[PDB]
Amino acid sequence: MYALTQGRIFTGHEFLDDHAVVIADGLIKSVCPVAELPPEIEQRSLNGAILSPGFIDVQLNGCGGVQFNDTAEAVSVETLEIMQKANEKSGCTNYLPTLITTSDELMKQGVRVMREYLAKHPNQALGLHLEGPWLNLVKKGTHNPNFVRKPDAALVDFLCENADVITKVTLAPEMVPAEVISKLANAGIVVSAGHSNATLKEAKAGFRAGITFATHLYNAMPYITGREPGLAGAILDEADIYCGIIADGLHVDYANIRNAKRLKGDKLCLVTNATAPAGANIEQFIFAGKTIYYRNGLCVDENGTLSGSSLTMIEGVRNLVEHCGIALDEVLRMATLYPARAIGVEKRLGTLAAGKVANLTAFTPDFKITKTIVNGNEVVTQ
Amino acid sequence: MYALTQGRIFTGHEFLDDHAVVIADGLIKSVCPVAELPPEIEQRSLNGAILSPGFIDVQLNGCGGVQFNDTAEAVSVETLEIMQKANEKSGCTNYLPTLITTSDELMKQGVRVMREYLAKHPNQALGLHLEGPWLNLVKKGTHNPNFVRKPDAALVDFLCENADVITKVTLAPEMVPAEVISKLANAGIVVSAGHSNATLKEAKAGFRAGITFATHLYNAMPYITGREPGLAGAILDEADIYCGIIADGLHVDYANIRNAKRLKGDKLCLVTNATAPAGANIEQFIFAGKTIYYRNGLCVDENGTLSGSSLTMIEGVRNLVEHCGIALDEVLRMATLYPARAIGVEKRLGTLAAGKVANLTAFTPDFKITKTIVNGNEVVTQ
Ligand SMILES: CP(=O)(O)N[C@@H]1[C@@H](O)[C@H](O)[C@@H](COP(=O)(O)O)O[C@@H]1O
Ligand SMILES: CP(=O)(O)N[C@@H]1[C@@H](O)[C@H](O)[C@@H](COP(=O)(O)O)O[C@@H]1O
Ligand SMILES: [Zn+2]
Ligand SMILES: [Zn+2]
Repeated sequence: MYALTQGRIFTGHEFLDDHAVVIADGLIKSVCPVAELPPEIEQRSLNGAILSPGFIDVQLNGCGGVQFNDTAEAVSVETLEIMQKANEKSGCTNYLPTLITTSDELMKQGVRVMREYLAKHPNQALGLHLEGPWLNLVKKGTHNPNFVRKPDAALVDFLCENADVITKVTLAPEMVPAEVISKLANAGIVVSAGHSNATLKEAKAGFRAGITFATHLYNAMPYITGREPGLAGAILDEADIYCGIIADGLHVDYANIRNAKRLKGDKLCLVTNATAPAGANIEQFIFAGKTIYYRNGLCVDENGTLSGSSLTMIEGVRNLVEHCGIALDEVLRMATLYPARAIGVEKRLGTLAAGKVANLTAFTPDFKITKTIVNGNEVVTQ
Repeated sequence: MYALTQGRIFTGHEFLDDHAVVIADGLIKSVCPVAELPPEIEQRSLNGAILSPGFIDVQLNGCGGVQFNDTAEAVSVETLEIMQKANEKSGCTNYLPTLITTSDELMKQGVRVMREYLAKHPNQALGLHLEGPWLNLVKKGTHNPNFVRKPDAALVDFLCENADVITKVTLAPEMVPAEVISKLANAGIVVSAGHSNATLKEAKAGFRAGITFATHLYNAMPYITGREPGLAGAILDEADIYCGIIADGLHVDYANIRNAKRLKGDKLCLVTNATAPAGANIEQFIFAGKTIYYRNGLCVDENGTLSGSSLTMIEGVRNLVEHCGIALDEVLRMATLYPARAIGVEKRLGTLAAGKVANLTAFTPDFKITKTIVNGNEVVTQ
């Protein structure tokens, strides 16, 4: 057992000074004044570093030089484990491996792989995020059109039956029957609107059917016009809908992120939507059946189409603070508590309180990771 | 002097019950509990109606069957007087006659006619609103393209010399040297961004140069995309910028109006941008050298291009309350206090307080005008 001391502790609700977090049995035992700490307990000094619950990334296609996409070879438990070690280097202790628009078979393997993974590693990769294939071609983005299709009773049923390892499914509401959304949500899956050209009216129908989240706000959505707010405008106008936003300063202009934060409040979540280049050093990689190039901080195919990002959660936190005028504590919530509540895991993750899983990360004022703790174990030490 | 009693009185800061507004010498003498009323003063009952500062419309091309545009014949003091009488019928006691993209000749005539009207009618038509001709053809809307032109140093200097009768000039910041903006602003003229295809970057440059207002948000502006917020996006992100919004449910979707209000706070002003059909009953009229038809409840030229509205201020107040979820008191401010502050006339108008000009309007809960008072005289009685 041990206690982390001498550092600013962010519980999710406030910053504490002169306190210590005692971690025992992979769980956070308590957070209280350092002066009430029993004697001889090994104290781990944070050395002034900020201590926060581990970041939670709800949209991640790949990182650490690998992708959990495209092939049966890459859609494996080993990939999941690799992506986890890479995330940890960036303070990210949890994520939703995201498998995009692909064949029925690859989706089934992804489900089997997720399930196998869960049995071996708890409180890490939390569950699958299936982005596709029920999208709108007009907003397919970098997805392979040969796989963008309409929903079948068989696939729909398979997902619902495997809801226990499927955290979320992103789909275009105007491309699927309301019944499909309701069925998925009733099974326990978070249904999110994304890669849609839906009008505001269509978007609202999707919300009423069971959609409670939206994938990477602005991206793969209609632009906003005076008379047609579209899905983006609808999400902004609907206080109950949570949503992710890629904060790399490349996918979305910081001004739109600021406007989005003001309008979404505690419902805006930080996501990386990263790819293999994130937390690694590579020049190119494969994605959506194409060759993607990492040229100038961008991940684009030969046609210049953005294909995911190379952003890490700690970099996202930093950008939101330095460029979007959002307080550190609020930014930390966008990367922890908010995404945790969006996917229903706040009872065990998202804050530094007694009983919660011991997943944390520590960084210095310059936003450099000094520690990362998974299930009470310090996997990163810098 | 006399007193208005028996009604809910909105001062611009609060709703008052059991109070009275005492009017003397065209000014509001006091707003106090009915118990402090001077002995034996005349008491005019509001019959339970709501009493408010008279509505101020900062963008109006025409109404009552006339237009303050297009021809040397129409640009007259008589038109201004006709428009004022029609406005009063819908609770609007003050407005800015808006002369759009036309020739140097007509503009100068507009300046002379305004000056002539001002020496004759105090506290009514406040001053000129020149919308154009330094706009972007991409966003000319219904404006005659043949007149959209670059800013001549001479014309600019002229406007500066006649700043005393020119309340506002709307221009596209990316089509004009920063100096033109600065000259006009320093001359006391409110410089507004409108009919522009400005990027967020070009818009901010405009604000730094002197722009403090934006004409009919969303309309004649770029749509909003993830990586290019454009002028509309920059306006929503800059708290210091005031802007008008056409609340007819026709020019801008109510969801966009709600998002804009949450982002602009006390900087969002209600405007009509109405034309001749407002407060009248016509099937067509001339505007921008074209025949405009009132089809399907819209003012459109033969090509379907929206060409102004047929909204009245009292109808706009109603729409904002019923379809935008904005409290009546806040909506009233959008039609009074806010626009008054935007054009710097709040020391004499915009609120019901001692010393302020006695311009007021009263209406029943169903938004029907019962009274309109200008300089202390009740000009509308219903
Ligand atoms: C794995 P993914 O989520 O599909 N990645 C998206 C791409 O498909 C889009 O092309 C890009 C731009 O979208 P845009 O609408 O052009 O802003 O945004 C994301 O990078
Ligand atoms: C007197 P005005 O201010 O010129 N009137 C504008 C028109 O020119 C535009 O065509 C219309 C639509 O603009 P839009 O960009 O299509 O929303 O909005 C206003 O009616
Ligand atoms: Zn996507
Ligand atoms: Zn206009």
